[PDB]
Formats: sequence, C-alpha cells, structure tokens
Amino acid sequence: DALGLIETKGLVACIEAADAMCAAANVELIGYGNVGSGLVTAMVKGDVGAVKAAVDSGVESAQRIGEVVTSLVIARPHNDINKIVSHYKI
Amino acid sequence: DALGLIETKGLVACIEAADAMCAAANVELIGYGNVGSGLVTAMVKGDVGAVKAAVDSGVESAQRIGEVVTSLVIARPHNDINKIVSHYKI
Amino acid sequence: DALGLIETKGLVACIEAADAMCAAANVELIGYGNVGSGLVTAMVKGDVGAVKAAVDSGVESAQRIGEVVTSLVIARPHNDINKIVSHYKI
Amino acid sequence: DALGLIETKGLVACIEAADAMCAAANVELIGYGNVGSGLVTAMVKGDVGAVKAAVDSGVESAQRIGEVVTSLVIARPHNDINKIVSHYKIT
Amino acid sequence: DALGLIETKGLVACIEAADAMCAAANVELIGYGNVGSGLVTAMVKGDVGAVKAAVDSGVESAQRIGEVVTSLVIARPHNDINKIVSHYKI
Amino acid sequence: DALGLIETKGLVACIEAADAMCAAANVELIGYGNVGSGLVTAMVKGDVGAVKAAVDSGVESAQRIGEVVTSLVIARPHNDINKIVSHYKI
Repeated sequence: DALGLIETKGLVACIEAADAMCAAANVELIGYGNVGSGLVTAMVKGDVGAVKAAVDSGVESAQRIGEVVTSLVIARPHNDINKIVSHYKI
Repeated sequence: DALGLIETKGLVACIEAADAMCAAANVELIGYGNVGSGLVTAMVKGDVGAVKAAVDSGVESAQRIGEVVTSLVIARPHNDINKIVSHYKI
Repeated sequence: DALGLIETKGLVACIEAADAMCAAANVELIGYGNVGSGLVTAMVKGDVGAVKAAVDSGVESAQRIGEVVTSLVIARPHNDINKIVSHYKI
Repeated sequence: DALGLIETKGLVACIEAADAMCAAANVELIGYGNVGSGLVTAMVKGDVGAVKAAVDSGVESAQRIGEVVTSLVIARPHNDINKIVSHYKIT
Repeated sequence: DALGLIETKGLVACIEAADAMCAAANVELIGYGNVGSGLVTAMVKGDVGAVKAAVDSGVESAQRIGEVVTSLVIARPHNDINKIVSHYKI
Repeated sequence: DALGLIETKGLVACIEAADAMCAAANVELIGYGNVGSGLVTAMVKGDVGAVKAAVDSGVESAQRIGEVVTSLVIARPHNDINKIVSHYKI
C-alpha cells in the first residue's frame, strides 16, 4: 500500500491534517510521530490514488491553521522503511 | 462528540487555556499533549456549541498571559483521529 | 486550594522561583513540569492570599537570575485541570 | 560492513532518504535515530560501493523535499561506534 | 546543607563545571538535570563557604569552553525544593 | 583514566568524531549522550596522551562534516563526575 505523510509544526495542525486526510479518501491512519522541535507527522496507507487525494487535502486544510513543514506520497515503499513506519504505529 | 484543541507556548498558558475552556461551557478535558519546542495542547470534548464557546474563551484567556499558537474545533472527528487523541489521554 | 504557577527558562531559575515561593508564604510545592524548549514550571497550592504573595515573590527572585516566561494564580481551579497538575506531581 | 548515514530536519525527509537509499543499492536499513531539534538519522549497512551509491541517492532525493543536515559514509567503522549504532537499532 | 547550581548550554560545559566545583571545595555532586534546549545543570551540596567557592570556580572554568546560562547558591534550601533536587538524583 | 569529550550538532557528526577518536589512539568509547537542541556527545577514556591525540583528531574530522560545539580533555576526572559519565554508559 502507498504511504502518505504530512509533517506539521505543532500537534493541532497535525490532527487537522490527519482529519482532512481521512475525510478526503479511503486511507487509514497507521502512524503518528513526534521527533521534537515541534515537528509532528501523520502517516496514512491506502491505494496510491486515495493517498494522493488524502495528502493534497490534508496539506490544504492544515495550512489554514498552521505550518506544514513537509508532505510526501510514496507509491511503493521499500520493505525496509516499514521498520520506521512500524516504529510509529498507533 | 466535537473536539476542541488549544496549543500554547508553555505549560502555564495551556493550563490557563484548559481552565478557561472548562469554566466557559459543558466540555470535558480529555487530552493533554506536549510535542517539544514548548508547544503544549489541551483537548476537550462536548457538543459542538459547547466546544466552540469553550475554545473561544480558552484562547481569549490564554492570550492574556502567553502565546496561543493554534486553536481548532472539529465538530465531527473522523474515527481514526481518536487514535491520536487517546494517545494523549489523561 | 488556589494554584500558583511560575514557568522559567531553565531549571536553576525555576528552583529559585520555587524556593522563593515557599519562603514567602504558606504554600506547598506540589507540581514540577518540564515541557521542552527549556521551559520549566513550578506549581504551588495554598489559600489564594498565600499563593498570590508566593507567586509575586517567586517571580521577583527568579527574574534576578533568569527569565520568567509566565506566571499565574488560579484562585479556584476547575476540577478538570487537576488532571494536568497530577500529571506533574512531585 | 560499511555504514551510511543521512541526517535530516524532520521525519518525512528522513523516510524519503531511507527509501531512496534502499532503492538505489544493496544496503539494509539497520539504524534510526532522533536526537532532537528535529534531527533524524537513517543508517544503512552494506559493501562500501553499495553504501556510497545509496547515500548519494538518498541525499539527492531527501533534498528535494527537505533539509539534509549531514551525510557520511564510513567504509570501515571501528568496533566501538557499533555501540552507538546498536543503541539506535530498528526492526 | 547549602545547594550550588550551575546550568550550561551543553553537556561538556556542564561536566567541566562539575569537575571544577568538586575540585575547588569540599562539596558533593548530588544532582544532574537536563531539561532540553541543551540546558544541563549540575547540583552540589556542602557548607555554604564550600558551595560558594565551588560555584565560583565551576562558572569560571565552564565559561572557558562554553556558555554558562545560570548559577546559584542557596545557603538554606527550603524543604520543598528538595523534592526537585531528589528528582534529579544521580 | 583521562576523559575525552566531543560535543557536536547532530548525531552523524558525533559518530564521525567517535570514529576518528578511536582510530587516532588507544582510547575506548565509554559514554554517549544527547541533551537536546541537537547536542550529541561522545566520551572516551585512556591515558592522557592517547585521549589528547584522540580528541584533536575527532574534532578535526567532525568539523569536516558538521559543527563541533565543544571539546575537552580532563586528565584526572574527579571521582564525582564519573556519576555523570556512567549515566551515559553504553
């Protein structure tokens, strides 16, 4: 499954990004990460079309109330980076 | 139930935001989060009318003693977002 | 009981704030919190008159050796913010 | 085995670096570290040729979406720095 | 017993402050704290004369290699701040 | 045993400092610490001649790829600072 990632400054913007992602398309929130300096990431999985729609919508909504630092869609994550994703399982 | 969120710079401003939210309307404090860089979040739940009144009042009171970084009302949180909220259960 | 809060930049300024609060009036140190970016908070409880005298003195003493980021007296904390205070019990 | 390291600002840039490293050459993701101020590190091991190809590609890809703070290839790590690498083991 | 405190930017400066404190006078290293943003504190105890001599020497030596953010001698700590000191026992 | 310390901005620069230290002389890596704001420290022990050679080389190599914030050789650490070193044992 494709992976969608949105990193924001602050928890509230990230919750808003996550809410908008799950509203926009058939994706599942599977990862949540905080690495300090206020950087908070939400991770979703789904088909690549759904993840792209989700991340687009999540970025637009989070930018309305806070700073989006980074966003990313990986259509086919290599099997090793699932070590990092599972490190942030929820 | 609707979700209300206030993120402040520092713990004292957040406690003031939480106190003002619970004083202003019939909402319950159900989440508390710290993600570093001094960003501290209080989360309340209730009916959307109560949550909106609470967040408005919390932002107004917290801004008197500190910096409110972001605030948010989600009238109908998607079921996946409760994974993040329950991660910050108190 | 009333709640008095002083948040400082750094642990040493906070220890000075706590020492001066407890010397200044009949208050008890019941909370200690660190939320990152160097923000350190001391929490005292007592009657509102004692807490007000304590916070005034703690702020004055701490400001001589460091930065006081915020201070607050809540004469009658709502029962819900005790969830946050108990989170930082010491 | 040679060690490749990429340190980025933020978790997403690091995931992209790690993905690009593992796609580019026969290396294994063996370490993951976060030391605050938003600094996140991905660590790979393999032969020195594979590790060098991986780090070059990971740096290029991560720089498209974020800040790479530092990157490094150590062809023959001394046995003591594996104490640090094992501290950041990931599975 | 008197309390001596030195807060530095960084761990190496703090170790140097602690080394210089213990070399300079008959004090015991009893506390070590890190509160993030790179702020690191060393805490010593002894008689007030020894603690004053120790903190003076620690600040001068640590300032040679790094930033000293704060320093403090408390000749007679109130009983409550030992809650914080023991929290950073080493 | 003498103590050598190198504090860098970031984990990768620190690993290079540690690698260069152990390559340069007969020293053992015994401590590893990060205290936030990206400050990461490597600690080595050996005879004062080896530790000095190690720290000089570690600083030169780490400066090629990152910022060295602090470095220090303590030829005869006071017994008390080994409490701090052992706190960062690896």
